Amino acid sequence: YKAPVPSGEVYFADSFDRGTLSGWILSKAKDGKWEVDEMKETKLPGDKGLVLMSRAKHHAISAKLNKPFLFDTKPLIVQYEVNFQNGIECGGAYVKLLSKTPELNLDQFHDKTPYTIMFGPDKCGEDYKLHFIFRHKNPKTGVYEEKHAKRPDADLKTYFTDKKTHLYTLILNPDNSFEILVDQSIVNSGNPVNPSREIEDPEDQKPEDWDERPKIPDPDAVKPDDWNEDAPAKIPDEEATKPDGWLDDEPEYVPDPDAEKPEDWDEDMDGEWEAPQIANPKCESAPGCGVWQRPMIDNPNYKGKWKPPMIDNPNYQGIWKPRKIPNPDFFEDLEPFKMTPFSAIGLELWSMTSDIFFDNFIVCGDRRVVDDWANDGWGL
Ligand SMILES: [Ca+2]
Repeated sequence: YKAPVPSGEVYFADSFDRGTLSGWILSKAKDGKWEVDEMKETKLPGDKGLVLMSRAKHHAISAKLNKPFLFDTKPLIVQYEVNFQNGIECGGAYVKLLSKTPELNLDQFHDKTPYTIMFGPDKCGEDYKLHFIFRHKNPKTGVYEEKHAKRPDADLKTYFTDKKTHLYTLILNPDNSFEILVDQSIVNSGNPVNPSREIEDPEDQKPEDWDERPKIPDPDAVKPDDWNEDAPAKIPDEEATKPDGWLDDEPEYVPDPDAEKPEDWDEDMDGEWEAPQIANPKCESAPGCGVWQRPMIDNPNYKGKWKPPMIDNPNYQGIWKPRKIPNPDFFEDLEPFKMTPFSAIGLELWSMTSDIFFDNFIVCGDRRVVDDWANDGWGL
């Protein structure tokens, strides 16, 4: 079967139902490429999606929205689906909402291209992350400070290994609060962080007389006389004896009969050749070779080193700290949701394995209009 058609407005939605990555722009900045076929071993004869396919760096692809999404009297809703068909070792398959600007040379989709929000799955080695970041404009320095969003309560792993297509929803209400419904289940929610507070005088110094040492050695207890601290942990076994067929003259190891410093070697500093030692064979059929070593047994009188007991330090003036002195770059927490608008949705992804499946890219402001395209697309 198949169907999924827009309900209300658009902002951006793409189902690749047409069948082509018609309408997407490979970067040119500076690799891997993309295609739009069915799912590997599908189960839906018709739903093909934009799919990564390499190991190089799909650092590319993006597309212009249908209309600049501004952050005012409508919340933001973005949602797509991915599915690491070959499971991800270490890579990312999150979306990037390219900010608005006069001429947005997409084709030049650089890496430090300004975006407004980043969002989606990423997991390297064994971290399993589902991001959501929204760069805030330092309303003073004017610096673009990317404010993250705490992890979710729920392990994610499964979503990256069950080689089965999952869905990601992102909703940011002007409230300045959110949640990250993934496969319908809101796995995360909320409402560094934009405004600040103070700072400490980096010109303050932990004085030397300031003791931050909880416990200390009881200056009373003293190393006992029997505690000979110079006694080794090992002393020879005078009970032992040197086997008889032992070869005192036969040299432990011998220089290998392949001793040839490659005519590619530069003693001048490729080091200073030395023929690897082999292993004098004469010894193979012998008790031992070269200088004998009377085996060591443990040592009865070994002790260690004076272990004076620890005791609280009557003067441990708690761990010292800089004397908090005012906030110059002190800014403010407006209605954050009023972040710079974006005009494109792109994907600069590192990755590792191929066959990553992307699809149903949809971006609307209404929740229903989005909840439908969902049960329409993914729901199928
Ligand atoms: Ca599709």
